[PDB]
Amino acid sequence: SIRIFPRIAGRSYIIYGQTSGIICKRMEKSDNEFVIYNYISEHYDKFLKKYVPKLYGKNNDMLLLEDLTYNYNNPNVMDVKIGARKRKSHTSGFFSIRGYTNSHDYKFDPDEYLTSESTINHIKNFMEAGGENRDKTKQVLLKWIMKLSELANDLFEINLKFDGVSLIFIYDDDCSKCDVNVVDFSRVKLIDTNDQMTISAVTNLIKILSELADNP
Ligand SMILES: Nc1ncnc2c1ncn2[C@@H]1O[C@H](COP(=O)(O)OP(=O)(O)OP(=O)(O)O)[C@@H](O)[C@H]1O
Repeated sequence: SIRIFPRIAGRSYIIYGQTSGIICKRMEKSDNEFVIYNYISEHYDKFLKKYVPKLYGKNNDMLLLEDLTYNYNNPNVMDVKIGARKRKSHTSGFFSIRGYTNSHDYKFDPDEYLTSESTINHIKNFMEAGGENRDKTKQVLLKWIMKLSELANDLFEINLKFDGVSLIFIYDDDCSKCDVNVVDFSRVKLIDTNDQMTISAVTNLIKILSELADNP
């Protein structure tokens, strides 16, 4: 039993752990992701505890990570790239939606450059599986805004360049719970200042979600 993990985006080999609640991500190019998890653990442990899946350990080239979808009956997942891309500019200006649950139904294309209006529409598309209870969808948005606000505030004090990192947004079909966490440290770098570009990605998301939560 190798059970392939249903990824939203990326090209790394990710499988289910042999045990419950764990996924195994192969470090394809270097062990930098492991070096960065260990650096954050030693220098910014509060950031790791609040915003990042637990790293349970390492097996050869495999990271044993907390499965962020594990406690969900019917998870809907959106992957938003908020760190700098390797060569390309962001598809939505400050960030790039990499994919989401049911995106094929909406003709989402991760290579398409989007206007603000199309960006907002794809986020609304992601929220449609959450259903007709406007009040429950508002609560999911507000809980994301609560955590992302705190993240953006905390990023001012972190001397890392979060190149390539993604936000994984999750809500259950019934909107009974949600979360957002930072994943993919494989290109993160030590620097002597905060990462303003990544902070701008997060504040732009906060603005967009806040408009959605307030829309009548
Ligand atoms: N801890 C996690 N819990 C749940 N899903 C995760 C987790 N980490 C990754 N994912 C899933 O895997 C996808 C891609 O993961 P990630 O971005 O870490 O790897 P990647 O882009 O394939 O890797 P890399 O470019 O570093 O080789 C996400 O879109 C998401 O669906």
